[PDB]
Formats: sequence, structure tokens, C-alpha cells
Amino acid sequence: MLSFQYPDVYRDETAIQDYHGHKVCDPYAWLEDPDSEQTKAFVEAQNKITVPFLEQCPIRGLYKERMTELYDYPKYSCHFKKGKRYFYFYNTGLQNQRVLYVQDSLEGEARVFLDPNILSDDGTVALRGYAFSEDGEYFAYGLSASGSDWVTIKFMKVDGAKELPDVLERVKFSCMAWTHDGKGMFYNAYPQQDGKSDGTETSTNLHQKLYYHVLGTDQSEDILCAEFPDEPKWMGGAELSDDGRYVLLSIREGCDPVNRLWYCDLQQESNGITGILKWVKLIDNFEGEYDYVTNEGTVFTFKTNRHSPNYRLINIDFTDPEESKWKVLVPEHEKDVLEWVACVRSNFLVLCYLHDVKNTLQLHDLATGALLKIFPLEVGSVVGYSGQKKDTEIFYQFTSFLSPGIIYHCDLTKEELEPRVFREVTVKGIDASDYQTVQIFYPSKDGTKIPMFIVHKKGIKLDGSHPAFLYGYGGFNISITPNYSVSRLIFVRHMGGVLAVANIRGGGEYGETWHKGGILANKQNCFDDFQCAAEYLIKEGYTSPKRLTINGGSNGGLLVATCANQRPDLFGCVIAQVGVMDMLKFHKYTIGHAWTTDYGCSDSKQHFEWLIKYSPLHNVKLPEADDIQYPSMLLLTADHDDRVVPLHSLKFIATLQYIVGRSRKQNNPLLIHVDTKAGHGAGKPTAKVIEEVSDMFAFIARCLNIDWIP
Ligand SMILES: *C(=N)[C@@H]1CCCN1C(=O)[C@@H]1C[C@H](N=[N+]=N)CN1C(=O)CCCc1ccccc1
Repeated sequence: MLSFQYPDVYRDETAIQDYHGHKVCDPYAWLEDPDSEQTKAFVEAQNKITVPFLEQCPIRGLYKERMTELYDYPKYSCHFKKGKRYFYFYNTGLQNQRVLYVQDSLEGEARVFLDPNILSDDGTVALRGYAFSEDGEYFAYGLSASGSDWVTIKFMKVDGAKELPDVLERVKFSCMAWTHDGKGMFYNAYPQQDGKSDGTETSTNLHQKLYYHVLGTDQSEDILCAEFPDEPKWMGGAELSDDGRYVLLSIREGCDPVNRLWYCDLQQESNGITGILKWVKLIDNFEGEYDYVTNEGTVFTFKTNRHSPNYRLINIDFTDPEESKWKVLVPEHEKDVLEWVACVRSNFLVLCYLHDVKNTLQLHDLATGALLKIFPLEVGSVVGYSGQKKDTEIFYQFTSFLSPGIIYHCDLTKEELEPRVFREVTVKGIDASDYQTVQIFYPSKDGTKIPMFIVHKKGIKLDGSHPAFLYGYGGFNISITPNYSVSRLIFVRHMGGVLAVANIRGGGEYGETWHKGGILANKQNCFDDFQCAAEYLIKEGYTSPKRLTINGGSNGGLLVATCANQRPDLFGCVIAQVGVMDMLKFHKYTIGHAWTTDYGCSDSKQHFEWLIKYSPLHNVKLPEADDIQYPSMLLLTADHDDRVVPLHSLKFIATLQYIVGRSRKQNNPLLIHVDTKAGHGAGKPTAKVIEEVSDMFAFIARCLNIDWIP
């Protein structure tokens, strides 16, 4: 089957670093330079063997045609009102980018407001962040090119969709918040740096500042409002209170759900916004999260995890701010996670809970916190919502493994509330009643019960004969909840497969305790949990090791790469997307310094000793047993992935090919594909999305010799 040769790749045998007395060789360190002729030649040579392997069998074409047909359905966001008009996103089906529409009423004709498709031939310029002025008459929006986190902010006047001259550069990981006087907007920017800032560089991002842009002026006139020169990793994001009186600054350092919270009463500024604001440091530590919900005068409602790992709502009065005085508006639940909270129609709160990895949605009274109404949902997720304090209605969007989505609407001015379907689209070709979703709880190595969803055709025999696709992430307080994927349903219907999603530790599914269960010294729990999910699918007869594919992205790419090293005998195929592979060096590049809150950092002997045991780059080893080889592996990355710099996948694949690929017993391929004009994944155009899933499933099909089922 292996009709290609791995390219020759130079090994710098002098690249040796001492980590606390432990010598580490890094012979492909040179791949860390994305601009070198050597690195460019490496990427070209890798793509030269991967692309023909993916495209050789008719299966890829068959999958691509089916994906193109089935993904071609209308895709809507929730409506949201801004000022006197309503807005929503819509894709007729296969547009590269969804388009923002405007209408003057719910019954009125809609027209195009902003169409990102016309900004590039290939759909590689995408919206990334936006903010309307408080009155809805002005609009700021971020644009990212080629999938980079870097943003350029532009402005429009809403009436007539008039382009304005204002352009803001050096924007990344930025807030966007207009003052209610309509004068200007807060945003974040990084200082100038040597070399490129286009998403191909690896330069660390430090000293982010908070600026205020006055509309109608040049960016060079912008006011510096906050900076942290003694704390280069701090990031201060601004928002205005609902009444426009206060700027609230949420300062983060790293990725944990915690923030400092400072406020500025704008009425107390001596002469408007003219420099560093008179910040009052309400919460001046990183011990808890304080997420603004609403305020009534000086009484501020926050969602918090302060001594409340499943989250709760508290009221802090700025005039009586000591912690002993805070009021608990909605107490923490014993098990269910309060995921997010919004305030709507002055005095309602909408709370969204996660109950065993499924969403519920409730309306509560702002004054007492009392439950008023349950909004009924099917089993799945709430993935969009609109309804601000001054608005009198809500929209929310529901999705599940088997259903594309339903947008609901509820008019909250009505005495008796009555949520109604507002938009619903069905995908023809995927009959949902042919399948089922089950939730099981399996024990991990240490006895902890882990949730797992399994999606399969009704009535299958559990005889181990079915290909399976097992997905996980496990980190960063991210909950992996039910979502509609046409790409995975094609694997089910046309490849006879079983889908599985394991809610392993590190995630947010059981609150901060679940998250802490999969970080730092305990990161190995994630891998144990995921290997145990694979063992469950096998033991219960859903699949067998030779038919099992695992997949994850970013932190999930780390997950599957580590699992391939630790239990190569458990998996037939591994697809690692945009994965963190070098655990000793990740903190050196772009925003990787922020991930030390989940991983630790190799500058500490204690942390190094954790990291070295599981770092994918540092644990590639020929299996000892003669009858065991590595699974077939595909790494997917892209040359503007400035979130997880692609040198992670480059160094890993060079290592896999040299250590394992050279062995006579290894016949499963170990390949990388590096895309162009793409990044970590956000904003990827439809065309590239289709190519990517076609690559993934063609790889699975060829490696496992799976027949298409038309
Ligand atoms: C992929 N999972 C990468 C590598 C490991 C962590 N990664 C992230 O992208 C993390 C996790 C969250 N993403 N998701 N899902 C967010 N994130 C970031 O790096 C966000 C960077 C910007 C930032 C940094 C610190 C505080 C707030 C925002």
C-alpha cells in the first residue's frame, strides 16, 4: 500500500537543551522558523506525498459530492435587534462566508448589510468580532485574513450601509465596546513588533493595551486607557454597563475562568475620556471569575465561580463592596453548571444550565432570582441567543447530533409567555429517525464515571464490526455538547460508522472541579479517560481497535497524539487537527503563554516532570511488541495558524517518520497536510471546510479499507 517514500529531513544532532538536569535533544528545532527555505521545502515535500495518498481512491470524490449536497442547506443565526432595526446572519447553503442582513421590522423585506464574500476570491477574509453603537446607528467589525487571529477593525454607518474612513490595526484578542454617548469605542491592540504580523510569524504577544478610538479620527490619536507594563501577560477587556455609566475592565492572565474586575464611573472623569481612567479596583486578584450580567444603580449582578465551582449569581453593591456583604441572587446548584446568563426586558434573567451535558433554559426574576418559566427543549445544546436589557423579546437557537437546528422566538411583553418556532430547516438525505443518540457513563482507571454520547443507526448488532469515530478535547473548561455535523453523519450513513464523543476531564461539563481534574499534575487523567472510552466502545461491541478512529483539535490534537504514543494498540487511525505537540516549548510562541494555566510550564522542575511524560514530541517510541505498530496518523495544520503555531505538527511528523516510519514493521502511513490561506479554523470558508472533511474521511476509508455505502 505504501507507494511513496518519506522525505529526507535533516537532524540537528547538536540541538541539546538541559531541563533541570534532564537532557533533551530537539533535532528538528530548525522547523520552528516558518520563513526559511529549509522549512518551506519540508512542507512542500510533505504535501507532495500526502495529497496523492488522499486523492487516489474514488472514496474522496464520493464523500466530497455527498458533503456538498448534504451541507447545502440554509443556515441562519438568531435575529437580534439593534436600535430600530433587526439583524441576522444567513448562508443560502454553500456560500464561503455567512452574510449579515438587515430589516426594518420582523415582517419587513431584508437586505444585505455586510457580505464578507465580496472581500476575497476564495472566502479567506472573514468577520471576527463586531459591535454596534448603543443606538444601533453605527457598526464596528473586525476582519481577519487567511484565518489569522490578527484583526483589522473597520466602521460603517448603518443607514445606507456607508463605509467610513476609520481603520484600526494591530488588534488581536480584543474587546469592542462603544460608549453610550456614541463618541467612540474601546478596543485592544498590541505594540509594534519586529518582523511580520500576518499570522505566519511565531512571535509571542505581550503588553496588550486598552485604547479608546474617537469616531472620525486617525488611530494615532487614540487614547490609552489602561496598560500593565509590569505584567506583560495581562489582558484588559472593556465593556459598558447596560446604563452606560460604568466601564468594566475584566483583566485576564492565562486561560483559567478567573479575572480581576475594575470599574470606572464615567461621570467621575474630570473631562471625558482623556487618558488613563480613574479605575476603582473592586476585585484585584485572580481568585475568581466575575462576568457582568446587569446592574441597577450601584448593585451589580455577576455570574461567578468564587467558592462555587458549578457557578452562581451574586450581587455586589459598589457602595458596600466587601465580600461578606454580597447577596447570593441565584445559588449554586449541586451538580448542574450555570453556563451563561443574560438580562432581558429590564427585569428578567435568562439562565442556561448544563445538566449531564445537555442544555436547559430558564427565565428568572432579576429582583429575587426566582424561577419564572422553563423554556422546553429537546436533548441537545443552545448555541445562539439574543436579548439585551432594553429589548423585549428573545431568540435562541437549538442544535443536536441529528437535527440541524431550530430558532425559537419569545415575545416577553406578553403576560403568558409562548415560545414559538421562528426558523427550522431539515436536511433531506439524512433521515434522523433512522438513528439514535445514547448517553452512557463509563468508569475511568480511577473509577470516575465519564459521560459519553454514542450516535448510531438503530438496530445494529454489537459484534465489534463497525468503524467508529471517537472525538474528545479535555481541557480549558470547554464542554463538548451535542452539535449538528453533516460530515460525521455521512460517516454514519455512507461509511456504516458509529460516532462517539467522550466528555473527559479537563472540560467544563461538571464545572471547575471537572476542569481541575484534567489539568497540571492531573493532565494524565484526560488521556486515561479517553483511552477508557475507546476500551468501552470495544468491550461493548460497537467497534474493534483496527476499525477505531480517534479525532481531536488543538488541545484535542494533543489528546489524540498522546493517546497514539501511549496505546498504539487501541486505535486503527488517528486524525490530529492543529495540535499542541511540543509541550516543552508551547509557551514561547504567539499566545501559547496563556495555556500554562492548564498545562504548567517547562521552566519549573515540577511542571517539566509532568510534561515530559506525555509531550507528544518527546514520547515517540517504537512499540516493543512485534505485532504492534503505530496507528495510521494524519496531522492537519495550516500556514497562518497563529493560535497553535504549525511548527508543532512539523516537528512531530518529522519525529514520527524518522523513529517509527523507518521501522520495517510500520506499514500504516504517518502524514501531514499543511493548508495555505488558512489558520486555526475560525472563519475557514465553506470550500475549505468541505475539502478538509473529505481529506479526513478519505484517509479513514483508505487506511481501514472501508467500502462506501451509497
Ligand atoms: C487549542 N485548544 C489551543 C491550544 C491549547 C489551548 N488553545 C486555545 O485556543 C485556548 C483554549 C480556548 N480555545 N478553545 N476552544 C481559548 N484559547 C486561547 O488560546 C485564547 C487566546 C486568547 C485569550 C488568552 C487569554 C485569556 C483570554 C483570551
